[PDB]
Amino acid sequence: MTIRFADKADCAAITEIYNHAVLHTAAIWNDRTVDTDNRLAWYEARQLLGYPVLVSEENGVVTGYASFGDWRSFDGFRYTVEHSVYVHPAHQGKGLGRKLLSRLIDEARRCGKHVMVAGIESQNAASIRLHHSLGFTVTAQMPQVGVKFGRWLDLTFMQLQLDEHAAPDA
Amino acid sequence: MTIRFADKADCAAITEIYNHAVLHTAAIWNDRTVDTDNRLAWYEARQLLGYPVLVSEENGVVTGYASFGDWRSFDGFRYTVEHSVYVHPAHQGKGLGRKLLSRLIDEARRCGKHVMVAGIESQNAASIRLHHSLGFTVTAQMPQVGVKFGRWLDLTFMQLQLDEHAAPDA
Repeated sequence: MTIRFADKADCAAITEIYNHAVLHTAAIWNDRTVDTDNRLAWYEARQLLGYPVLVSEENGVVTGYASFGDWRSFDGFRYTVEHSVYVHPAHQGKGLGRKLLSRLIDEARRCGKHVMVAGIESQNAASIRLHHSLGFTVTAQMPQVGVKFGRWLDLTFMQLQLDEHAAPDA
Repeated sequence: MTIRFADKADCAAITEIYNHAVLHTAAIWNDRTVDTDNRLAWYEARQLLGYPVLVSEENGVVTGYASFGDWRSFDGFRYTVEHSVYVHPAHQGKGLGRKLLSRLIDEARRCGKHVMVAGIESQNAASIRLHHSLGFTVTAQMPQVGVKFGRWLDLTFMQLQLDEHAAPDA
């Protein structure tokens, strides 16, 4: 297994993993599938922001991917990012999520980001454990803020502070 | 005092109040001022979404304004809105914030929204009290996620569930 930066050529595999998350999981709270061109667009936008898109690979097959984006739109949140880590359903129970997330955190420090936030369905105990093991702490428990598959969903935020330096000048 | 829906003609007054919040408060975590055309643009966009823009008025003067927008971008959050209520600095200690917020909540029910979220600087005890008095509860305490005026800022989320009905079908 290796983890590397994604290329344009990885976007078809990313699309499959994204669409799986969308249709068959509560790991992303979006409802419709996209095409490869859409994930290329998304990929380019991330590149434009200087944000990382990582893939895990095994025997030349993309087994997972990870990225982060801005957590919120306003200026004041510009050092807080929110991650997305998705593992292909043929490839979990192999610790790829944690390895992807660890690498992502490193990239977040290179971008000077101050906090990484994870948005986790509150009932996902496995994800909560994985995040605790990387030093994340639970800072939100928000009932019924989401909706999917005919039910209201509860959201947990967890976060990890990435440095103890001062904020930028006024 | 009255509260009414805003018009295009209220956008210059809204702009003043917005810019005050931006420059002189930690009530909004944005850093630069905008012009009236920008708030007209923002106003129209809200109208396009069917979302309310309210103003408080006294003797023909706009003393405050309130609106809500989508809390997060993803489909699954489409019944969760986040409010913004700003009172003109010549007009607080008059209970306008709470009155604006109460009216806003009513408008949120008319839009079928299921949860309203407030994002509050954690040290703003007065805002926390005002929200508790309308049935909001604290569901997030997130240190150093924001930045303004040379310091890291802590964010509190509070929320109010607006109905106890079922979610939309799958």
